[PDB]
Amino acid sequence: ASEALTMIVNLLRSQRPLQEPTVEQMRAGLEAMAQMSPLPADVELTTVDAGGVPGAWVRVPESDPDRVVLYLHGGGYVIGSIRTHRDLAQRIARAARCRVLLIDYRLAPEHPHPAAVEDSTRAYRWLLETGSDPKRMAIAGDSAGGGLTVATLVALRDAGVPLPAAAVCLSPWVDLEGIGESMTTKAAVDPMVQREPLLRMASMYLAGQDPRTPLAAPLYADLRGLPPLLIQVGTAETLLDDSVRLAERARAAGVQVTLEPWEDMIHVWQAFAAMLPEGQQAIERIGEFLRQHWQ
Repeated sequence: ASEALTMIVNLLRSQRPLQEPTVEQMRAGLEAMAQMSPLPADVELTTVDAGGVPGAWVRVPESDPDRVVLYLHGGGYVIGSIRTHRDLAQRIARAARCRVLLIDYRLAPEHPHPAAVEDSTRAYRWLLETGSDPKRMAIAGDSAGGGLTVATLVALRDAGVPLPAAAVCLSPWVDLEGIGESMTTKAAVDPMVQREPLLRMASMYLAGQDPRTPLAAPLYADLRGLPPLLIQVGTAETLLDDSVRLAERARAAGVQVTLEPWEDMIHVWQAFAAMLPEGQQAIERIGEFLRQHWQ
């Protein structure tokens, strides 16, 4: 990997964003980190009420206005915001030449599961109601947002809602128990995600519900009929086996899956695309994948 990876690893080993002592310190910590990657002047941000869920349209000069990614941010279902993920949203908008709807879905512990999935499905139905066409849509998300992407597709399918052209999962979190082999074997090389913080956030999200609740932990969901899925994951991730197990389950359910393991990459390395070449390379791949499925 690029020497830039060492700089990102050094930042994450010091900032330890998922290890802050309170939820508000975790939220403020991630907002502080996001303020480092500042928004290009050509990004247009429009706040919107997306059918009862706060959102922001993210548009760049070459955004095809009829193509839309519903973007579901990461942060363990507990942290993250429009502010933390607007840079990743504009980079995807730029690579996919589309608009991105970034939603402020309800967060735990204040709003436990299934609030996040109610909000993501509501935003998708709102896009249809306001004239977006599924054949020009996609759902994408990182980490918890990658799990929420799969859960959103399952919930939409089960409600007879037409599914989008494709979906994208960046280092998805789909096993809320952390029982993947990589949760042990990659613990030493993962500078961001470990089992204890994972379980802390799963507890807040589940509020005593079965950790194998299918819309909370889509490793246990029925994935039949989902649209083509790109899963990007780093091999230096405790969550590597979340992506491997999701790919296995989705392919067993007849889903078109592209599993892309990026050698030595860390959790949601795409977020560091300003400084990390593999981050921008991976976002270009997201854009290529989406444009291919919108052809």
